[PDB]
Amino acid sequence: GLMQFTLPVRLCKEIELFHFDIGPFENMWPGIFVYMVHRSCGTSCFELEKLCRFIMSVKKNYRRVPYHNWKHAVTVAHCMYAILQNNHTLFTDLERKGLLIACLCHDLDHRGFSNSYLQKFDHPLAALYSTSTMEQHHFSQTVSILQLEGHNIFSTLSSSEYEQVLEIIRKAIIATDLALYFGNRKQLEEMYQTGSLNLNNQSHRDRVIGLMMTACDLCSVTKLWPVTKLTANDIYAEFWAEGDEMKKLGIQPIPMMDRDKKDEVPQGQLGFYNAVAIPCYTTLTQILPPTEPLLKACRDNLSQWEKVIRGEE
Ligand SMILES: O=C1CCN(c2cccc(F)n2)CC1
Ligand SMILES: [Mg+2]
Ligand SMILES: [Zn+2]
Repeated sequence: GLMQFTLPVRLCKEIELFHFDIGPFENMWPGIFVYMVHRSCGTSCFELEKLCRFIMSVKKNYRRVPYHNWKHAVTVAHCMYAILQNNHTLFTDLERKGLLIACLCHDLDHRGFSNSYLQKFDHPLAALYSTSTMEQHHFSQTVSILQLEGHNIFSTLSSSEYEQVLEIIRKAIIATDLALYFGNRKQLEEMYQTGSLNLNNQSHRDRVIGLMMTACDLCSVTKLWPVTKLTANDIYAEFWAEGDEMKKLGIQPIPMMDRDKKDEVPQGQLGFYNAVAIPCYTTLTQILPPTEPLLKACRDNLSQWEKVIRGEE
């Protein structure tokens, strides 16, 4: 019980900042995650032996894809850590427990392909799960790992608390389906403005947790520019592979996924920042004022992409 994780001084300090990059040393990522659980939840939230076995089984079930990989999982969990630590009193003990685990698990067994590609391929997962195809799969994989012998990190929870945390995790992972983000944020925008937003209303909390999940999932756009720019390469490496596989099915891919149209990427990023990222962090900042640094960092990166177009880099 008296065993803390301690990070080197630079990491101890920078891990608290929204724009923290977890670095290229894969062997430090489990420790970084446990550190965040301990400060965010408590040294008592999970049996360390069970947590460590859970983390390593989750790691093993992420694939060697350019972007939707183990580093993404830990990166998304860290953004959630930063949101939770800057909003100390707004979240229940169960929520803090559930949401870091949800973020670590949210892309389990990702193959580097969109729901659209699974559907056009006629992948079996598309038959099993007609909407949020990969996200239902990710939740399924999370449940499977929790049910491995010695992997049930929620064992000390009562039966009702166990049902509540699995429900928090299921909704959180489904919410990472970007197709669902647009309507979720629209409803949150309406509720904030008409003043009807009520954090004691479970359906309202669900919506707010959904937006937090989108914010954490997209957090590549809230890093310092050199991290954002280098991460963009990894995201486009997957999209360009999917575009190649679309062409193999005899379907012209959307320009975003066509490696023949690399020139259009800067303009595609503006659309994304304007249509998705900025609105996401804006609505999040309205509901949770201390998440403003995410919106400010996102705005800084929008300005960097505008400079790429203007040939200034
Ligand atoms: O339109 C799109 C632009 C590229 N996309 C993302 C998604 C997260 C982060 C980031 F830099 N880009 C997804 C689709
Ligand atoms: Mg996903
Ligand atoms: Zn993700």
